[PDB]
Amino acid sequence: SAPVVGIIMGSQSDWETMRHADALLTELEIPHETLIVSANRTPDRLADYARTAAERGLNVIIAGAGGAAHLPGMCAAWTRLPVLGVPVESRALKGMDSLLSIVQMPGGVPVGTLAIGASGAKNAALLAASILALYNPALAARLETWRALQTASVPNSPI
Amino acid sequence: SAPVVGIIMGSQSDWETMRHADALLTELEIPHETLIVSANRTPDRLADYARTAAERGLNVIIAGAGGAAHLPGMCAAWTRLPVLGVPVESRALKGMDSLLSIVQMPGGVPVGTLAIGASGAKNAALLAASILALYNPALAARLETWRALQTASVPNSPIT
Amino acid sequence: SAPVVGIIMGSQSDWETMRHADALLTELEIPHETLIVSANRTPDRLADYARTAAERGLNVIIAGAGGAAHLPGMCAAWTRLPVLGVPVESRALKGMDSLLSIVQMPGGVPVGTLAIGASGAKNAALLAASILALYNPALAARLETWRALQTASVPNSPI
Amino acid sequence: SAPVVGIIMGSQSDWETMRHADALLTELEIPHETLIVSANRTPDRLADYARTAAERGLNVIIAGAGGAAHLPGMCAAWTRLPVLGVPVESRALKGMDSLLSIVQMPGGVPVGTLAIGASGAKNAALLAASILALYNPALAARLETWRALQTASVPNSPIT
Amino acid sequence: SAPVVGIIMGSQSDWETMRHADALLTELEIPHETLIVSANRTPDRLADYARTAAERGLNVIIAGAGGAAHLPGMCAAWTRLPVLGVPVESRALKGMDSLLSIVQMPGGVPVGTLAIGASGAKNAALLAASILALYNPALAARLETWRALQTASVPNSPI
Amino acid sequence: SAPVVGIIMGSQSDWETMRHADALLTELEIPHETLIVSANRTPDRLADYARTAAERGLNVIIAGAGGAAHLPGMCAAWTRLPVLGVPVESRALKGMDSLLSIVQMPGGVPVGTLAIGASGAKNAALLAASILALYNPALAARLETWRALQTASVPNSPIT
Amino acid sequence: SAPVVGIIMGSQSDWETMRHADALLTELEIPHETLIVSANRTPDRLADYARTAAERGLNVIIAGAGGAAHLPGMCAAWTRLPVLGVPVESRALKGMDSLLSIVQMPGGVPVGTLAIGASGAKNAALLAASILALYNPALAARLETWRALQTASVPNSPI
Amino acid sequence: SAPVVGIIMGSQSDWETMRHADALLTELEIPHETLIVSANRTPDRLADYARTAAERGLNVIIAGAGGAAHLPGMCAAWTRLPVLGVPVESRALKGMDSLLSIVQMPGGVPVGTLAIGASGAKNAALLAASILALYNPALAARLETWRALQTASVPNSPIT
Repeated sequence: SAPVVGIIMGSQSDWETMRHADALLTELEIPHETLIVSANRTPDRLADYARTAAERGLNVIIAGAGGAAHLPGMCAAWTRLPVLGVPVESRALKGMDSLLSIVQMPGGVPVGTLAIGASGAKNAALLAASILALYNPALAARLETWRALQTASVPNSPI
Repeated sequence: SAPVVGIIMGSQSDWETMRHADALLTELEIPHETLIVSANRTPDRLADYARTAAERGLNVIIAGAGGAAHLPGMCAAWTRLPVLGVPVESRALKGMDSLLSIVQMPGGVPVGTLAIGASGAKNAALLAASILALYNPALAARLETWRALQTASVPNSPIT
Repeated sequence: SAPVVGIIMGSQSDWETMRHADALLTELEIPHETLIVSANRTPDRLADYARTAAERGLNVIIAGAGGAAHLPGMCAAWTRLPVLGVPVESRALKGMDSLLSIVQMPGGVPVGTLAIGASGAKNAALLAASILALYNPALAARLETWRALQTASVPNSPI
Repeated sequence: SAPVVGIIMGSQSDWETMRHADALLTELEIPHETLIVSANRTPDRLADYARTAAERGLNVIIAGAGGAAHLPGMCAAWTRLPVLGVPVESRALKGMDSLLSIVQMPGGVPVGTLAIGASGAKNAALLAASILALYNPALAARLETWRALQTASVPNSPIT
Repeated sequence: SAPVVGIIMGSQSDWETMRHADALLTELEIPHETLIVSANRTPDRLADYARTAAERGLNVIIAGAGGAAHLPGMCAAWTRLPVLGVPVESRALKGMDSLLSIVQMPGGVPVGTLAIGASGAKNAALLAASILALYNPALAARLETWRALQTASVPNSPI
Repeated sequence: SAPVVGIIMGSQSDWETMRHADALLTELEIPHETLIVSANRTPDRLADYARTAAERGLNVIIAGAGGAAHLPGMCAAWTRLPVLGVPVESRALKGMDSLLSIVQMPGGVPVGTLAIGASGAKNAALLAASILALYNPALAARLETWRALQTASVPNSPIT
Repeated sequence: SAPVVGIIMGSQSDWETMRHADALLTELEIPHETLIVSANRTPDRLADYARTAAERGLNVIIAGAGGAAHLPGMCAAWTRLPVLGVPVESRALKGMDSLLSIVQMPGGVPVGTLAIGASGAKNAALLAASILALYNPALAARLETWRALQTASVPNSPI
Repeated sequence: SAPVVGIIMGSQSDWETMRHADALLTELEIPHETLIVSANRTPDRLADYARTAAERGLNVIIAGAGGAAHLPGMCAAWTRLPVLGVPVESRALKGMDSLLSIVQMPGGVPVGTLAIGASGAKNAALLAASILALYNPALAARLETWRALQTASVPNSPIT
């Protein structure tokens, strides 16, 4: 029941993208919390959230943001937990700005970066699942099933 | 002494970059293996490596590649283990081709991507360490100490 | 009747683009098969497809995919046959990511790359036709006719 | 002699670039301080610096950073003072990652961004000077003289 | 009543973006003028506007333009006042062209550059406010309130 | 001994890149010719070359060019033979201008494009070889052997 | 009555953009012809058009194309006349591909390149006008009037 | 001997590039002047130069600039004469900032842009020459001869 994964996003507009991470974790029955945290607008909220994540029992944090997208990197700056970043596609630069500000983190402060957009959000949840699966046999089995279903469900020909 | 992390790279040329991941894992005392495997040039070698990773005891895979970098993604296609990708800098496109080929994975097959180059390799090792630390108290302490030392070692004023 | 060209694509969403390759081959009466094969979601399907292509009588393979687009390159990795790649335009990066992951293949594993989108798909089929025409006089003549009609049909002034 | 401008940079490596801002402020006789502070590596040091900037008498902050450059933006997140950002050129992406990470700030948290590299650092100091000149007649004259000299010093014909 | 900030834009099409700067200054009760000035179409108008800005009592100038966006830099070329630039997103290059022509100004002629689009326009006004706040206690307090309200109003979870 | 592959390039400067295609064809024993022809500077020379390619016995054309690279596309405009394009790396834009000028061909006039630089030239020769191998059993065997040797020659572990 | 400027474009789809060049030349009463010429689909048509342009009395050629946009450069390759190029914005790469294939011409074969899109088309016509104005006093005066009207018509404030 | 072409550049640093335009005009015997004028740093000098160009007898202006290149565009804003722009290669962005700042002119104020760098400067001079050749038979012949010589001078085979 207690969340083991935290999904945080820069703003409400990021939900259209990050909901894909939420849906996937629920599908795999991975207890989690979904919140809005802005690195630039709510810096103290982020500091407190990241600093206390491990204490609260969180094992992985999935962070998504658009524009300069400081959220993922700054979250990683305050927590020892694995942080996965999702560049949110936002208008002018199609998430290219977000991608670079998330993936180009300096040595010492990693952010496992996923694809720009919905696919990245979905994959951040799957990656978080693969991490948790390392020490949760039941989840590992459900993940195996999920991957097997994906592979088996791909059509052989276009419609 | 059995490896829990597997570092794979497409070529000897990628070693200059990936050695930073190897060094960091050794520093944190994380048993691991280091091999050269190319998705584009030794696809069957990759299939065998990735398919058997989990049964061989590996927990995390760190894959480095440049150009039309497919090693991380194809490894992830055959294993359920978390795969971290390191874009190796390319001559003409400065690693942009490497980066996009690795990070833009389709929904359903994740690859946690790090920065282009050495910093990326170092962070891939650190990320793998943070993953393993979730269920290894001793490593967790070694990691905490390492991170804290980094922060405390940052100078306060510039040297002219 | 037996296909001499194989058109494979990463997913159903790629059909809107790859159908242009299908239509062109049919127009030129080039026997072919059109399938969905994902390098990342169905790796074994791709391995088997590419490995056996030559044995099955295929002479050319046209592969299209978006995003990281691993399909064309990995197909070329398993077959000795000429592989032509079509970067599919997909959202965030307008197929620029697909283009680089297809065209920047290492020395030793070529992928003849075409333009991003529908035009690339159409040209992949035309290129496959020009390859087959080298040893099929009847097809060569039909291709000559197709090219001649294209050139002759371009209007002299805008409407 | 109390500092009215604070120049902060993520590392010693950024000094080669940021020293140009330091030199220009000194030339215009603007009291300032120069420190190394990293948003990604010393986040708490940044929080303390930015939170107390205003109460310490600072009027403008010049922040230089490269790569996933978050120093300017996070500083701006904790201070109400105007923050100017200088993108430090990066090896692979030539400062493009630095630039986008700094300029693309969300609405509500501004960072006045200057050019990539040395020219940017110089302009950050000049911009800070023009800000301070609004309420410092003496500085305003020194600035006017400086700008006028620049214009008059531009050659009229090329040397072969 | 007399304007202390001047908002100038390249054309009417830039208003959709620059209106966000206008609205913000009004919200903070910062007296200002909003005008259309084209560096390339009305060079003498810009020269006169920039040259006389300080004399007219202006303290900061916010300039926005799309395309080659020469407006911000050229304005800075003629005034000693702080000039803030807003790259306007315009079609073909999503404001990337505007961004570079504004931010890459040579040493000696600065333009404090903000984000591409509406957010940049809003931030240019906020930056201008933070500059004026240095010598206007009442405004400083209103700005503090604005920033505090922004931080406090960010939702804790997505809807 | 009659050439079945024609390698054309816009200039002597492109030779450093295109020589890799020449070498590979020779290695696989594929008779070919190598010439310099510029679409932008010797358009009539190109027209004559491309128009007569088929009647001269050529089966595949490998065209290398950089900058506003039009050689591959214009060659393809005059011949029905398959044309493979190699983007030659450019000084400022690192071959990006070369790549887009070559790959973005309009529907109806194909140009199979390879990687920027030497690797691209090598792959253009290999692609031409795979095309010719479809109706040349002997070449097919030589190609199979070549590809297999490449795969078997990839090292398994990195040298430090 | 005899055309002194030739406007050529890669295809019918380029008309939406190139019509702006046509309209401008008509507005300035500059006799001209507007045609469709494809460098890749109708190479001989282009060769003949460019080779004979000077003989036919043309003084300037405005060429517009999208994608790889070989039209402008190849036209310049066959004529001694000044060739102005207009990159047409086309889908995947927003005319960035067209821009580079037109502007990066080798030393010895120039193409005066204008902005991507409608503005570029309009400016190509204006540039052609400024060239013709050098030896046509009446046109020079009409151009002066056009430029003066543009400058004078820019609004002072947004609506 | 009165100049009919005016070559202007933002700085001495741009001369290495713009000298190629100067040399070509001299080769074709086109009287011209060469000056340094910066839009961003000597705006009034530019205004005076551009406003008086036509009355001074100039027919074409060739303007070279790098970075936030505004010289060509602002010159065009003050003169009705045709203005050709040459993007000077920049350190970090390799002339991309120069190119976009120059070519993306708004409708109504044209600037005929050439390639980034030396090739661009050479073509700007050649374009100016082709413009002047429209009403200068002698120059037209010199230009025809020059172009023809270029084409005939292109080698037919590569030197190894």
